[PDB]
Amino acid sequence: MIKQRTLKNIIRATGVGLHSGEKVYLTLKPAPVDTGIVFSRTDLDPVVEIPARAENVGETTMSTTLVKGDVKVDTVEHLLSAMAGLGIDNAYVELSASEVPIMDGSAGPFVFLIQSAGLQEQEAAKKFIRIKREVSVEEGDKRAVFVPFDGFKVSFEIDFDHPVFRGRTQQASVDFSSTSFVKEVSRARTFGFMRDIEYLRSQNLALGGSVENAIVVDENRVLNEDGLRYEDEFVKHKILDAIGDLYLLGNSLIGEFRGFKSGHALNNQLLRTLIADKDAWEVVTFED
Ligand SMILES: N[C@H](CC(=O)O)C(=O)Nc1cccc(OC(F)(F)F)c1
Ligand SMILES: [Zn+2]
Repeated sequence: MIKQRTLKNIIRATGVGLHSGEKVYLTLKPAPVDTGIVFSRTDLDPVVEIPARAENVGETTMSTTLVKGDVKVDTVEHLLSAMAGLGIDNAYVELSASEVPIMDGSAGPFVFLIQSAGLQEQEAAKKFIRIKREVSVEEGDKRAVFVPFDGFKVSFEIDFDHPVFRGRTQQASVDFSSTSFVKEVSRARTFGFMRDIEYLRSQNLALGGSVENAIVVDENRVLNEDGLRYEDEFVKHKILDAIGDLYLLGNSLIGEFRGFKSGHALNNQLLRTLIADKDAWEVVTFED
C-alpha cells in the first residue's frame, strides 16, 4: 500500500513575522497517523492547538489565517504547500508567535526544512480525496472550480490591470504527473507593489515585507529583476498558494483545480462547498 508520511526528526527554524516584522520560532515535529497538520502556539499557557482544516479558517484578507476562539495563526499557505508538495500527511508545527515565519516569501525554505528532517513512512494507508464530479464557486468576476481528473493538475488565470503585465491575462497550468512541485512551483514569490506596501507599512502592517520575501513592483515595473526565479512567476505563486489552501482538506487531491482571479477566500469557499457535496468526492487508498 502507498503509506502515510511524517518527519523522521524534529527541526527548528527562525525568521520574521510578515506583519510584526520581528523574530518568530518554528518547530516541525513527527506526528501519529491520521493526525493531519496541527499548529500549536507554544508561546501561550496552556498551549493551544489549531488543526489545519477548512472549518478553522478565519479572515483570509491577505493570507490564510486559522482561528480557535481568540487564538489564530496568520500566513499558513506556504508551509502547508511545502507539506502538500512532499506528501506530508502528519506533522506538529510549534510556533512562538501568531504567524508562520515569512522566510523568503515562498515554500522553498519549508521544502528544504522538511527534506533535511527526513521523510518517515508510517504503517497506515495514504488517504486520497478523488473528485467524482465538478464543483464551482463564484464571487463577482472571481471563480474557483474542481474537475474530475486522474492525477493532480492546477491551473490559474488572472487579468491584473498593472503595466508590468503589458495588458495580458496571466495564465499557468501544472500537471504534477509530468512536472515537479519543488523545482518549478515551490520557490515562486508574489509581486509586492510600492503603493500597497507603502500604505501598509504606514498603516502599521506588513512590517516583514522586503526585497527578501517578495518581488517589489513600483506601479510601472519590477524594481530589480534580479529577484525573479521564474517566467510567469506571479501566477506560479498563485498556484503555490492554491496548493496550501487545498491541503486544509487534510488529504492529497486526485482531480483538477482551476483558479480565475481567485485567492484565499474563494479557495476555502470551494473547499467547504466540496465537503458539503457528499456525492462529489470519495476517499481512496492504493496498492504500490
Ligand atoms: N500568499 C500571499 C499572496 C496573495 O494572497 O496573493 C503572500 O504570499 N503574500 C505576501 C508574501 C510576502 C510578502 C508580502 O508582503 C509584501 F506586501 F510586503 F510584499 C505578502
Ligand atoms: Zn503566498
